[PDB]
Amino acid sequence: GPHMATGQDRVVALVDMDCFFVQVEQRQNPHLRNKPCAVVQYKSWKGGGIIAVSYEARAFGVTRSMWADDAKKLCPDLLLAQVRESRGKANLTKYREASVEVMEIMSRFAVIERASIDEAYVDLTSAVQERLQKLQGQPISADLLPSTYIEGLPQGPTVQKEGMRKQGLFQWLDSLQIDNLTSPDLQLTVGAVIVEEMRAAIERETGFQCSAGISHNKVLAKLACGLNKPNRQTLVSHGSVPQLFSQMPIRKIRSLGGKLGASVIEILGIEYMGELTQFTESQLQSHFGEKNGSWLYAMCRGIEHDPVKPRQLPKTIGCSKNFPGKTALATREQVQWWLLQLAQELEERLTKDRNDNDRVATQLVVSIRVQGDKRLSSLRRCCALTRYDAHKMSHDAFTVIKNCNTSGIQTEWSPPLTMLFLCATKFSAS
DNA sequence: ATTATGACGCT
DNA sequence: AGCGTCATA
Ligand SMILES: [Mg+2]
Ligand SMILES: [Mn+2]
Ligand SMILES: [Mn+2]
Repeated sequence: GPHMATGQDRVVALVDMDCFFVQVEQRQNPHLRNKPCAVVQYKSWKGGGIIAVSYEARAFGVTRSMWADDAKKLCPDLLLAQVRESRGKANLTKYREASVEVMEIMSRFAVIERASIDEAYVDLTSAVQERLQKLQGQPISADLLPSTYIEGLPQGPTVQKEGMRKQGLFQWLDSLQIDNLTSPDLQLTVGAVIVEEMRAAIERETGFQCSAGISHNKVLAKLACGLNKPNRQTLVSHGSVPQLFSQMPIRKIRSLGGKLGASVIEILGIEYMGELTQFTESQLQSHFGEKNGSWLYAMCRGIEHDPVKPRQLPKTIGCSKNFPGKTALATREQVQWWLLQLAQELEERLTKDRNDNDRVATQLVVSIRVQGDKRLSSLRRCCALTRYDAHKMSHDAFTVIKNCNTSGIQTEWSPPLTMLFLCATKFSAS
């Protein structure tokens, strides 16, 4: 009864930019605004590979991973922006720098966890307590929540979408008990008020729109965020979880989109997150391991304890290039030239990082893929990173991979390399 | 011939 | 350490 922990102690948000690389290009080039458009890398093979798609273009069925030539078949007027190429490779610097713009604004409200190039988690628990105490037990007006959806509402005893949003929000606000500063639903609501302010700040100061989820933990916040994209935010309350999860495919929950999620489905013969509640913690641990089992047992009840880590900066800096089909590297001079290209971009990014962030990387990881290999990486080797010098880093990388060459001849490289990867890791303050 | 990343888990 | 999983533009 009184001891049943409910995963209501925190207020957590996830803020995720809408169509992020597309918005970065639309800010730069006004001709692309409010149009079906996509961001592409490379051009020569099938028009290039799409990595971001505006919502206008999604209406035509354009998706990520699509070749631009194929996307053009669905959407003949599709506009395209190309990722920068430097030193023979795609260069994502413009988007990394746009990410920093957003992360710095978010950091003004609370400590954030950078979760990708375009999203961060926010622990709003403390901020919510402070806003609650200056609120003086005064009700929260719908006007403070102009882009907020309350998941699961309206319900019970208008055919426009905004009309439905407000009806749900009205039901929610009508039910609230603003008299209780410890009420989780109230805390989430004030959390949502703060996230409206955060999202307004991001749009004002960068031009970029975003969506957000507000709940009691990271997994629910992430799930919530996607429910009403673009340019809206969604509150998923603890009470909303049973209905939400009753028809929620297991794969939709973060970390269950791959082999583990498939195994949950196959082994237990279920489809939806809610169905997990009928297994004991020990049953789930028996199939999926101690850690996953306990996590699943709590997660299907809406409960998760993973903290929002205080980390705003990436903890690795890497450079990678595929060499597909007939472009695979088959000579020593080829392999060395591309290690140099990668190492030169890595040095540029590392030196910037050292100046900006007062740290130095101490380990260099080198990874390659060989033709025929089923996997992402065929081989990974580390060595010391002692100087921010591209020629040394590329020479060192070659030394660690030198023996992968199976050719008797040393001038040729076999089997040909289909991927090179340089990653700087193990930072120390400097 | 999706590509370029980046975090974290396992042994 | 090196490998595997899962994730996002
Ligand atoms: Mg996406
Ligand atoms: Mn996004
Ligand atoms: Mn994202």
